[PDB]
Order: sequence, then C-alpha cells, then structure tokens
Amino acid sequence: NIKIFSGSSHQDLSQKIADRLGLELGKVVTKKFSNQETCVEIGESVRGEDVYIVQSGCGEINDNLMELLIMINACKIASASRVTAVIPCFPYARQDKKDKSRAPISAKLVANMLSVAGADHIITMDLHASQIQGFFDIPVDNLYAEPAVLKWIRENISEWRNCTIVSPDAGGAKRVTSIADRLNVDFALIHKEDRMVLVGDVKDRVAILVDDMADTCGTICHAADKLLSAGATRVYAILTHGIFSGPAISRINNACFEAVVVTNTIPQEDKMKHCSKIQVIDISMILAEAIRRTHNGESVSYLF
Amino acid sequence: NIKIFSGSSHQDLSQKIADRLGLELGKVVTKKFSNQETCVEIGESVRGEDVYIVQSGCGEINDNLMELLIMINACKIASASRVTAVIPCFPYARQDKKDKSRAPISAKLVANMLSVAGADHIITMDLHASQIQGFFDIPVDNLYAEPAVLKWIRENISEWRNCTIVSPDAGGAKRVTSIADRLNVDFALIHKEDRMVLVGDVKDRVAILVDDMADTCGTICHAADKLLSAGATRVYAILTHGIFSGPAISRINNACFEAVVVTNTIPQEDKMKHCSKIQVIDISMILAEAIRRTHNGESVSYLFSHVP
Repeated sequence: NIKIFSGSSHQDLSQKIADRLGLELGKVVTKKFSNQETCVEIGESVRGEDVYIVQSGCGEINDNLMELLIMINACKIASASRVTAVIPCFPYARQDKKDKSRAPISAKLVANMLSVAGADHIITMDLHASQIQGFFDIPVDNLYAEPAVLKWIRENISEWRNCTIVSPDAGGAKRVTSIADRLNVDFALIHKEDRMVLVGDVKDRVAILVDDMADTCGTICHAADKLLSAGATRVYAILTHGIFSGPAISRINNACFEAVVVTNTIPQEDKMKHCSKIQVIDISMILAEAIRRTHNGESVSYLF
Repeated sequence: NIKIFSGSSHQDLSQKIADRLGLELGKVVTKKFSNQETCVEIGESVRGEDVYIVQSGCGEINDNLMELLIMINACKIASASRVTAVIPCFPYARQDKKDKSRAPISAKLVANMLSVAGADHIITMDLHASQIQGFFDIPVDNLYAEPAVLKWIRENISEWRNCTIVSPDAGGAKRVTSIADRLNVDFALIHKEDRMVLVGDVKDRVAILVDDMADTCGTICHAADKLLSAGATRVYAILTHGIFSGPAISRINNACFEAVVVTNTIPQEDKMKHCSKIQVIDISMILAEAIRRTHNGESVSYLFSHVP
C-alpha cells in the first residue's frame, strides 16, 4: 500500500528511509536526454497506492525540482490513491518574500507547482520560514531537527551548560533563543552592518553558531572569526541543511570551527572526505516515522 | 504599454525582436546562486504594462524553464497588466502523450506550470503537436515557420517544382503533405521499424526532408542515406527547431546533406562555426510582428501563411 520512490541519483537517504520501513524503493527509470530534458518512467503500477517521493540530491536544484514534479504527475495520472512529496530541504525556501524589491516569491511559485503537479501532502524539515506552510492549501508536515540538535550538543560539548547559542544574523534570532531557552543558556546575535557587530556575551564560553542552512558559508565563517575575537573559548557551527557550495568547504577548514554539524537532508559523504570537522546527524528515522505515521493516521506532531 | 524582457544572457533573438519593435530590452538582474537556485530581479516597474518575456536558449532546459516561470511570477505580482510568455521552442513538447506507458505528459505539466506562474498568453512556433494548444485554457498563438520555409525552398532550390518533400517518420506526414500540396509537388515518408523503409517516389528528384525539430540528428542522417539509395539527386533537411545536441554536429558534418536549414528559435551561431552545412532562417520578424499584433489587437493569423 505504501510505495516509496527516490529522486534522480541521490538515493542514500531514500534507501535509508525504505530500509526503516521494511520496503524496497519502487522501480523507476530517471535520466536526462542528450538535450537536457528530464526523462522519467515509473517502472511499476501505483494504482490505489499511497505514494511517497523523496526528493533527490543531484545538486542541480532545477533539475531535481523538475524530476520531482514530473514523478508526482506521473503517479497522479497513473491513479495513485495519494501522492506525498518528501522534501527534506525545500527548494527556493529563501525566496519567500519580496524584501522591498521587485522580486519573485519563488517559494510560493514552487508550492503552486507542486500543487498543480498533483501533490496531496508535503513532508519537509526545518522550513527556512514557517510561513511557507501557508504557501500551500494542502497539509504540510514541517519536521524539526531541534530535538536532534539539542541531543547532539549535550552529548558532545562538555561545557554546554554554560555555552552561548549564537545567531549568524538578525533574522535568526527566533531560532537561537528557542535553543538557548531549551538548554537554559545564553544567546547572542551577529549583524553585518561591511563590519560585523555582536550583541550578547560570549567571553570565555563555548560558542555554538546555529543556522537553518549554510551555502557559501561566507557569513558563518566570518561570524566564527568575530566570535573568537570576542573571546569565545571555542566555536561550533550547527546547520540543519548543509548546502556547502562554492568556497564553502575550504572556508570551513580555513576556519576555527571545532566542528561543523549538519543533518543528512543533503548528501554529505563527498564533502566529509574533503572536510574533517563535518559531523552528520542522521534524520532518516524521523522521515521514515513521519511517513509511517502519515500512512497510518498516527500522530506526527510527536516527533516535533 | 509594451515591455520586452529576455531570459538568461542568450539575448540574441530577444534583442533582434526588441530592435524590430523599436524597444530596449527591460532591465533584469538574472543570476544563478551558489546552490544552483535561480535569482531574478525586475529592474524597473512593470505596473500596468503589457509584458512579454522571451525564453532563453541557454541549453539547460530546466534552468531556462524555471527562470522563465520565476520572471512570469515577478511580473504578475508586480502588477503587470498582462504577461505573455514568448517561447520560440516549447520545452518538453515531445512529451505530449503516454505512448502506452506509465509516462508523464510532461508538456501538460509545463503548461500547468506556466499557467499557475501566471501567464495570460503564450506565443510559440511550430508546436511538436498542435494539440498542445489544448493543454492550456489561456490563449496560445502557435506560429508557423512554413511560410518562411516555402520562401527559402523557392529561392534556394532550383528544382523545387520537381522535388519531393519527405517526412523522416510516421508522425511527420501531415506536416510534409501540407508543404507538398502548397508547392504542388510529391511527398514521401520514411518509417523506422532496426531499419528504415520508404514509401513514395524520390528517384532522380531533389528530396527535402522536413521535420519540426532535430536533436541528435541520427534520424535525418539515416534518412538522407536512404533517400540517396532510393535515387534522390540530392537531399536537403529543413527543420524549424535546431536543438543539435550530443553528436549532432559531428553527424551532420559526415552526412550526405547538401544543407541543413533551421530557424533561429534556438541559438545557432556557435553551432555554425563547427558546421558549415547549417543555414539559418531568421524568425525574429515573425515573432516581433506577433507581439506587435497581440499588443494592438490586430490579426496574428495573417502570419500563418505570409512572411512579414
């Protein structure tokens, strides 16, 4: 009844999920014709089935989005009973408002496309902005890595009871005060005027930079420099989505991070060979459990 | 009231169209981010304007499509009066049916995406299947290269009154009979079974292979061989959309074509440097006219049989 399919070549997360559910990944032929068009071909009947498509990680965000939309549509017109998009890192999430510019709200565009493609349900993790659930009219389950992150901090940072959770920017305030409050410790915040300004106390204490995602890491690496300058004993960086593109990886080694922790919402195995301070939190069990619970009418909010 | 924007940095067609309309291309900040995400920023107000966005021919179809969708979205939420997508070569057009398989109808998906992004109108040329117009509820103007192709044939092939128009496959039948009937000449059809068969006489005549598009060119190259074997004097290939990916340019250089004729719905300039057989028909005037007619409420259908 449950059928799980994986996006293009990135399959490791998808395989882990299927394993936990006692399933094999559904048969599908996903490629790219010589002329760049995405080719998809569902290799088995999905009629009457509860279908979950786990987004890919072939890096190329537009190819991965189109492959997902095409797979959703194929399953819908092949009479699946329901189609859920499992998208650990939601594409174009940062493009979720105009920001005083004549800009697209591409996150809303992405939501409309998923909907017209035929998605009945979305499962995702740590939306850049919670309001993004409002971009849909279908149910969205937005899972949190927070519980996983707290666990990791307690278990890996000896001085954690007196650390400071630090936001790399002004916009990250809510996220870090949330974490600092759960741990009952201090928080502080960095803002780029450029020069960086720090508000809050970090002197002589472990500093943990926490962010929903890191891309070029230019901001997170500068922040690390600032924190050292302000006398933080040691600096960590905790990111739920480790995009790590461009100079990211070399900026990290080249930085003072005692470690950089991310989830496997994005494949990491390649960059871990090029960066020793990277540790990953496996979130396949959360995702698998969201799917089973989604399938069984069981509570998903428990995992929050 | 009229504002024309180009996708990407492959603005040659876009600039040719703007030029013909007496306009500059609208200002857009259009970059791909670190993590592959497309960035777009409309650099001027489009409020109350009749906006036309011309699809870029970069090559990476998924990037070009998303860029277009994002530009449509930006203009719509910036209160343009109307947004028309000008898509010279329609993406995923060859994915317009199931073909007895558990396949997506990706062309219908593309139409839905264009529609939800907010397109009010589509202008395109030579849809792979005319039924694709039915994939929308908004109006689509599907322009034809045929008038420009007929003119090219009459002005470049001495023996056109005695030639045969040839379809490279079963699905191109109507397209070639249409041309053959207008020229008042014969037609022929190739069908691939791992072998080609030809129905229709081409012996001791010039043969013109006509198709909507050529991609890797395996088919037209094999078709030309076949036609020469059947006694054609020589072989031309005329396509509206020259995708020419993979080994196409190599295949063409080795093929027994006298010439391969395409339109500029897809950029050809770089391809031509490596392939002297390619000749290009400029369709910018046809597109510019469809846009001008559309803005003015004048007849676009005039263009279906007449070269502006």
